[PDB]
Amino acid sequence: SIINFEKLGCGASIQKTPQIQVYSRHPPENGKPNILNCYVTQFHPPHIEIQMLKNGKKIPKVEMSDMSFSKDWSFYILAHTEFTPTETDTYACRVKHASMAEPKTVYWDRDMGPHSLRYFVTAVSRPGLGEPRYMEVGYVDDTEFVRFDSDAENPRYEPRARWMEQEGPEYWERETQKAKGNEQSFRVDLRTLLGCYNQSKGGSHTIQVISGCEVGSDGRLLRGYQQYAYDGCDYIALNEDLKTWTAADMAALITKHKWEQAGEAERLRAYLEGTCVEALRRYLKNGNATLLRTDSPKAHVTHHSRPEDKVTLRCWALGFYPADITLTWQLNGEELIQDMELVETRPAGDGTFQKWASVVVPLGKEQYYTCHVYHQGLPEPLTLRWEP
Repeated sequence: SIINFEKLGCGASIQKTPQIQVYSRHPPENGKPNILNCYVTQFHPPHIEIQMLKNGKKIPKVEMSDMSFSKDWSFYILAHTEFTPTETDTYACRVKHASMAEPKTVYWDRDMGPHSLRYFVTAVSRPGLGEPRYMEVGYVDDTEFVRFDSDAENPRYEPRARWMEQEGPEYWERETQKAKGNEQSFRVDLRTLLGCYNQSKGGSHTIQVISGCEVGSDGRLLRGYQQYAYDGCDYIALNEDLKTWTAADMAALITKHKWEQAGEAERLRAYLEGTCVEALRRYLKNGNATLLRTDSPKAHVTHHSRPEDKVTLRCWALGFYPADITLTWQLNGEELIQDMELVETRPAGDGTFQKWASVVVPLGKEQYYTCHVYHQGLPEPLTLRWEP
């Protein structure tokens, strides 16, 4: 259960460039259906235009995941489309974003315990296009389990996990009405932050919040979060003592003063130690059948013939959950950490993740190199080599 926010009340009177990966869900085999993914990350502002292209032409039915953001405030989103790869068809992803002067086109290259309850809140103004878009997204660990999205005629909280369907109507009604009240606070804060930052009246701006708690197996609060950002930059945050505020900016000092006088840190500490812990306990219980499950990576090495007497070995980890993983290459028992190439871990689109790490090695020396895969789901680390 998310907190009821208090207005920031800053008083009366920033671009990040997207990173893009294009890759298939399953290893491509010509003639057999697959999914092509376009994973776009690390961008701010959240407005973005993603097209997928086949032989230079816009692909019609392209699915878009809901947009999320990470702890560094940057947004991410997965686009995908059904496709059957052929030997000669070219695919690409084209991304248009205010950080870039021209659209970016990225071509598909066949060589491709404690628990936490956190709410990720986004409010984005859209002047001349409608009311601000407001979203509340709840996660137990990294599992999204509830979502409120204002961009609907009769918006309301919806379960994003089957185990939340147990909750009765009184729960959904309470959460929905609280979200609609929260939406109003952020609408007002968006208006007043314009003046506090001496900004023009016609641009889109964003408020982001991370709010929640991390709780140990003994049921004691390990960490509480109440962090705000404006236009992708830190604004104010509750300190680990749950008593004082860090204001990252001159504008936020006005909020800090008001919240001190109003005792907002004590209201937060009570929510965190009370409602937040109790809700997490409740959600962990109903989600017990699925929330603790892990999927171990399946790994294999591919071989790619490079210029002259060098080859690339690529160590793949597929189908794993959660996303945290480590891949290393070894020669003679030493880790080649500085000569590897890696990709950022990326969703397959079915709930599991992919990653690979490659090293360039002398032709004929491939058997001297070992890839190592470290994941919490494995009994012990995987060790593998290239096999013709």
